Amino acid sequence: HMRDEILDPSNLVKNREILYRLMISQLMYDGLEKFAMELSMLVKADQCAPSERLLHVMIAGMQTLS
Amino acid sequence: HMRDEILDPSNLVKNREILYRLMISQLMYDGLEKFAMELSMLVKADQCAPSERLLHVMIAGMQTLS
Ligand code: NA
Ligand code: NA
Ligand code: NA
Ligand code: NA
Ligand code: NA
Ligand code: NA
Ligand code: NA
Ligand code: NA
Repeated sequence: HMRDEILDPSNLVKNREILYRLMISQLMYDGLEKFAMELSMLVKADQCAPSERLLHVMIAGMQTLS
Repeated sequence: HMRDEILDPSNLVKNREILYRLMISQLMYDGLEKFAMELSMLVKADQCAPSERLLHVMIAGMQTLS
């Protein structure tokens, strides 16, 4: 489950896989199904559920980096 | 410039606009130009430059939220 995912900041390959799943989940949540499915097929992503987790992660991340 | 953007966590509409620009920039950086341009046209996004800022924001955000 995406909710239980614990990051290793040094595994850039795994982190890019996680980012694309978060992007597919965000697109699904916002109703852009065809776009989300086309992206999933191109990057061979694992199954994603609709979620706006990426929006909340972005808000926390930008604050931490500022 | 995306590099100078300062967040208001309470402006969810502006934050979703920022997220989609970060997503378009990430897709461009990773070489997925057609996908990035189709997304930009659907959401009427402001001009984006290729950048992997979203990946670094995600890594910081997930750590802060954990
Ligand atoms: Na990781
Ligand atoms: Na690892
Ligand atoms: Na949203
Ligand atoms: Na998400
Ligand atoms: Na803002
Ligand atoms: Na504001
Ligand atoms: Na990247
Ligand atoms: Na980006």
